[PDB]
Amino acid sequence: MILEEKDASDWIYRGEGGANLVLAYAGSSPLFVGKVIRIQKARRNDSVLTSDEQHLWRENNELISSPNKEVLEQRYVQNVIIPLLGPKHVDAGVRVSVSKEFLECVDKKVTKQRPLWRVNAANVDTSHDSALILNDHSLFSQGSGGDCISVEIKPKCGFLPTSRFIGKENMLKTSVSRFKMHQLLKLEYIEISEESEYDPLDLFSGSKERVLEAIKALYSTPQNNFRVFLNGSLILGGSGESTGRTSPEIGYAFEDALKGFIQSEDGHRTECFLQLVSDAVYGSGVLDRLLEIQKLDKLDIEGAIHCYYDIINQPCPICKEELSLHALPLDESLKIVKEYLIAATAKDCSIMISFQSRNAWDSEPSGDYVSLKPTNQTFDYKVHFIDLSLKPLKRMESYYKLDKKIISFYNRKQKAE
Ligand SMILES: O=P(O)(O)O[C@H]1[C@H](OP(=O)(O)O)[C@@H](OP(=O)(O)O)[C@H](OP(=O)(O)O)[C@@H](OP(=O)(O)O)[C@H]1OP(=O)(O)O
Ligand SMILES: [Zn+2]
Repeated sequence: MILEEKDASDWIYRGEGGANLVLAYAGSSPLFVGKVIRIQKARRNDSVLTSDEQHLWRENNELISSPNKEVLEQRYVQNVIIPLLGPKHVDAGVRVSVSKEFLECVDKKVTKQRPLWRVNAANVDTSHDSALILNDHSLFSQGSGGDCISVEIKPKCGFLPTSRFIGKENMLKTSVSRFKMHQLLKLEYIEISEESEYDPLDLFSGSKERVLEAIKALYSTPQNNFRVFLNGSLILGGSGESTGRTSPEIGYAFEDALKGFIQSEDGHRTECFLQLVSDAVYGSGVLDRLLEIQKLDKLDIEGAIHCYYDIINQPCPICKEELSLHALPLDESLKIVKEYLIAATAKDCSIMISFQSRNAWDSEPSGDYVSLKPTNQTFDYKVHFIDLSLKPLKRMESYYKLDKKIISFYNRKQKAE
């Protein structure tokens, strides 16, 4: 039930977000085999919910009355996200008690494998008594059936806004994806080495070859959006951070890593693998449902921000000295902001697609599979949504400032024709 210090050596680094560090199990305890632990970080940037947050998530009491942030995250996924996405592809993760010594031991144990800039920003919140055990989807099913290749995509937002509330100078937000605009700021802030080739509009397009174009793009410039695992081990993409362009060195390493799984002449494993991922993505149409959650951002931050200030009962700084939104009932305003924060979740979650050579000996042969015509292989696949985090209400402020920043910088750069 409780993870003590000694257990620390059994977990190895897997990756990290901005708010969570993730370790994969390595020991042999039946409880944790094929599981990962998601540990919340203590940001120096920043009870379980603010006074305003209880007001918003009011319709969902199991949420507002949570003991810790771990159960809060659990109940959010379970009570808000599942009903929207389906329980087939989402698991909320079992909670577990952890000791302060365990956490402190883990933090120091992994410090060396972490990106420096990540360490600068946060460590594990050693005040928490809890943590989350999820399944290790770099392993196919629970408990085996031969090697497993899995891909983790962070697709980000795949639609263009359409809001009335987009200002006059900012109307370029209508044409260009937020992702592409944001790339110019990251590159400006020395957050990435070169602009990524990826355009989420291709991935979400519902078009077969635009999906392939996206997967190819992802492979070329993975940054923080593309990872590939072999039996849990990272074989492509950055570890808890963005990575540089796929060089011929990296490309080759990955090309080697795929031996046997994709059954093709040496050198052609990579392009066939990409085809496979593209086919599963498109076939499953699992993106369509996600994009729907995303499109719950009906009004865009420039619209929704006005509602936020009505929620937190403060004079809206964004209107100086719109009738439309500020005349809405409190009820309607809460809906808008809630759904914005849900969309937010959806825009930052990641997909895991686990592959495995079709096992003819299954008790119930899977519904979902991809036939690889050229290599004569059939692969079974599963899709799962991960990193489904509740976004904190106060963030509404920083969302607006950030967006304003992106769109001004993009306009600024364009004005140099
Ligand atoms: O720290 P990074 O890996 O560069 O990614 C951050 C981070 O996403 P993670 O959840 O993956 O860390 C932010 O979330 P927090 O961890 O700070 O909660 C998220 O912001 P929101 O999820 O609040 O939108 C932001 O995404 P965005 O840039 O869309 O705000 C995103 O940055 P990138 O995904 O652009 O790298
Ligand atoms: Zn306003």
